[PDB]
Amino acid sequence: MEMEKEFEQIDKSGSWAAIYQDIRHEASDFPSRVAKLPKNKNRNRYRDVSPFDHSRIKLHQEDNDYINASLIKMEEAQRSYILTQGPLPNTVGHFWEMVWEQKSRGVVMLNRVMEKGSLKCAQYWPQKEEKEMIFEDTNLKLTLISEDIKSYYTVRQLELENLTTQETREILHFHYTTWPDFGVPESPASFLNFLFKVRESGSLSPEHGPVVVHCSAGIGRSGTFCLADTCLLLMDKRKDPSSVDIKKVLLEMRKFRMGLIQTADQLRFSYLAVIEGAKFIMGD
Ligand SMILES: O=C1NC[C@H]2CCN(C(=O)OCc3ccccc3)CC[C@H]12
Repeated sequence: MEMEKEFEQIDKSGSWAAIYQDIRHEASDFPSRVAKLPKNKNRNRYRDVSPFDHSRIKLHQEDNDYINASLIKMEEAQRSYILTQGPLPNTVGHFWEMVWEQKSRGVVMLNRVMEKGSLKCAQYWPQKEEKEMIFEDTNLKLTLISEDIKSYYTVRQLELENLTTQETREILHFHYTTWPDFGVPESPASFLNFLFKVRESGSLSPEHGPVVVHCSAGIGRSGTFCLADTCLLLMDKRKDPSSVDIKKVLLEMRKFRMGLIQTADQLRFSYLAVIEGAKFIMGD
């Protein structure tokens, strides 16, 4: 059923809360035993948001391999994402170790360091060229190379150096800075242009490791980003784009990380985003 007609039917009936609860009821439940070990308590921002054991990213070290991050592998779309929590003061070194070990080109950040007057993640990248950051626990150096500040987002070029081998790589930081404190954006136009700019960079392409995506918990905004990306890609691949079922794609993605899409308003925004994105590719 053409998802726009499905959209108008749920709007006119006001049944977004009912649709969302049905997804919550059908979603996969897999064990998260490593996340709940006592040694990992200070590695988790939220007690109720944990990676499944089968899809968790493992750090390459014998001491403690744990990070709150999941590999979302979308087989038909041929896209992979790592979804992770905003880094904590004691996990910033782990975060950059993961970027290095997974060969990621891009980091997508969908939150502000401070929102609603509280800290939603650590200040994990350098703010000035001449003040680099050293992570002694993982033996990495991070330098700001350049910064481009636009009205709805900021792009930064970073250099990550493995101090063990003296290899260096360029990482692109894509920072969406205007997600409102309450609810979701009124129009999806600035969000869709942000995805297109991430795509344009090469960060989502198969010649690199998976893109690293985060918000505060790594399920809400983060879920919206990868759901919209994957749905639009399937519409360009499938003989009949009308066959793309956003609820079925969300359930597939929830096999790899719990809780993706946190509210019925986030669900409606994802639809809205996918509906408006299809008109620029297929319509005019
Ligand atoms: O701001 C803009 N004006 C022209 C547009 C050209 C590329 N854009 C696009 O394809 O539209 C939505 C979308 C984004 C990703 C995938 C499918 C559809 C992003 C917005 C751009």
